Amino acid sequence: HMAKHEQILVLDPPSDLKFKGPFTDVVTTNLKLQNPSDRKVCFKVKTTAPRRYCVRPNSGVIDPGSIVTVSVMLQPFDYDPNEKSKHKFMVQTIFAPPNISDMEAVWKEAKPDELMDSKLRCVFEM
Repeated sequence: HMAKHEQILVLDPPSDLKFKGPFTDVVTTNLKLQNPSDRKVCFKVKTTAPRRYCVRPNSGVIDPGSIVTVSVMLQPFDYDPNEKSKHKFMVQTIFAPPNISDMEAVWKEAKPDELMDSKLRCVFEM
């Protein structure tokens, strides 16, 4: 089907999440989400490799004009030249109906065409 809207949230960084080594300990990079609309927007952060990342907060609601900082923590790991990881992060969002009574209901009653997605590439720099 046809998506109802393009992504409303503004992301910083907009496309790539860079993690600088060494990776002997947890390496964290931030992702700021800003809501320029006059409506409340709910979000969920997802990844292609959950075991290698910890995200906080991984979901929430952003009020009109507000901004939230998401901490993305890459878990320590031993570099393997034989590994070819191309991890991606996704910020999935949805407008909260103005008359809805709780956040859980926003996602429970959501239709596919009401979702907005943004993808970020994870880059590991030595």
